[PDB]
Amino acid sequence: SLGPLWLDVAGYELSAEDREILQHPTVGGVILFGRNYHDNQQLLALNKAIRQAAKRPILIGVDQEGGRVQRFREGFSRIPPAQYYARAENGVELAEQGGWLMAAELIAHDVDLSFAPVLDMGFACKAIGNRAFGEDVQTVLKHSSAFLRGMKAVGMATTGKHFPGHGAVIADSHLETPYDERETIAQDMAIFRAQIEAGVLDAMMPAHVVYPHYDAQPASGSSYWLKQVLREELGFKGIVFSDDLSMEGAAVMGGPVERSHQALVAGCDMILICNKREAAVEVLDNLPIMEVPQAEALLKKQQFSYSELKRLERWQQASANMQRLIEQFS
Repeated sequence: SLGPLWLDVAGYELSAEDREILQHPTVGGVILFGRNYHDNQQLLALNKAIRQAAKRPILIGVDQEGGRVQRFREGFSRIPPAQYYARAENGVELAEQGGWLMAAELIAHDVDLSFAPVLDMGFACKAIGNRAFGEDVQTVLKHSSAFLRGMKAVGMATTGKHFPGHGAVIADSHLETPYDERETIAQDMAIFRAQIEAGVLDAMMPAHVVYPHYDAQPASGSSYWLKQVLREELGFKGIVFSDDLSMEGAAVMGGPVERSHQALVAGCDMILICNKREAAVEVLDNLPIMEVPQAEALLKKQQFSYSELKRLERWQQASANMQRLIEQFS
């Protein structure tokens, strides 16, 4: 946890190469993907090996939102798209069950966190779509707050995304980066403001999106968005993640070291390099050695097995209810 860099590994088992890189002090976390997941026991063994190799505490994360974004499916409870909760008569009750269930099952497999929830507003952006909890401020706040309560209940740190709002993003040929040209994104940012003020977000992941009325840089590499707005105007005190620095579609920001430097200078606490071991190594070989002690707040607060979890009536009911919810609106 102590170093700023999150990286990833090639497959189902840790390689000798992986074990060495995990000991580099600049490393703070491992992000897992579908390619790292075969089955429950293999996942437990992988995470055990990551923790053994690291020696010191290290973060293990995954994108596990439900619906279209659920990396670990086989042998896990299926979690619905975030959109479904508000379509039910007891959406707030069910959203809390979804957040609790998703989180509990990750903790049972030795994962610290999921990069969730989505706080984006509306379904019109193809990349977001039914990953959003609703189409208006109240609906998003109501159901995302519930989902957050569920995650917190089992001791999982929360991550709001994609700040300052990905709900209305366009990614055609007008600009070289996905963009939102609205003169005001007040409604979208109001959601983030409300959740920051309620004190329920441990971390934030910014959008790799340009908001040209506001600033030239994608929010994820923007000193305006990540310092002036997120810290000074909104008062956020948690961890700021970068976007995946292995990609920058405009291709104007230089190599991985330059991109990493800009994310840190812009206001990111931790940086992510996915799918590109050679880029991660270049960053490791060149970045100053730094520590992110405040990131220890992201380590999970509970430990239990999947067997133990299943003895809870809470699990029995949540898992059954999530299946019924999926069947209801699919």
